[PDB]
Amino acid sequence: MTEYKLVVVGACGVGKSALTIQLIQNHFVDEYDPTIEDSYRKQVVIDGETCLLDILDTAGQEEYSAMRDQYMRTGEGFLCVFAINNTKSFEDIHHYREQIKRVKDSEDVPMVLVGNKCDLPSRTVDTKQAQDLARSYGIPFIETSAKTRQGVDDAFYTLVREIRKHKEK
Ligand SMILES: Nc1nc2c(ncn2[C@@H]2O[C@H](COP(=O)(O)OP(=O)(O)O)[C@@H](O)[C@H]2O)c(=O)[nH]1
Ligand SMILES: [Mg+2]
Repeated sequence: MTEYKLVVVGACGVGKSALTIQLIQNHFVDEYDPTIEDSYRKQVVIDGETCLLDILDTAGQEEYSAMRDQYMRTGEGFLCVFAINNTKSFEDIHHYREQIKRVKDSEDVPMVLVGNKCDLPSRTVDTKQAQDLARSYGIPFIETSAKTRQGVDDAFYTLVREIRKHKEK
């Protein structure tokens, strides 16, 4: 069956692990070690296609930088996550965008921008500012809550759809 290799990136604490675990296991994890990096696989149906999602939940620095370059080169699409109550996490998106493009040496890399923690009252990044950034990149923007599951399937399935559009060219 078709496999899609997805990589979830973003600053520490934005909800990469909580988003991934909601997708895979359908529960919200309140506490998951910020230093754990692991991969998960799940069979899903997207637009009638039975496929396997192979998802790497990243944790930042690696023992050796070659390990970062390896997952960036093999990954087919990237979920770039910030938290709507953490402006620094939003600013860091610029760094992830640039680094992934540089490792892959490509200007066309399937990516989706995710603003997580949308259930929280505290917000420092309004939707408009994130829409403006996504428009500048030419990629979709989705607001999510790993707690309530709002937008979770959409974020991952939209990324698969972006990979499909890239592959058909
Ligand atoms: N309220 C709320 N809390 C969240 C959400 N996503 C993650 N969290 C919490 O934010 C903290 C960091 O989440 P985590 O998944 O460990 O972030 P990571 O470092 O990016 O993997 C944890 O305490 C989670 O419970 C969300 O959508 N809403
Ligand atoms: Mg984590």
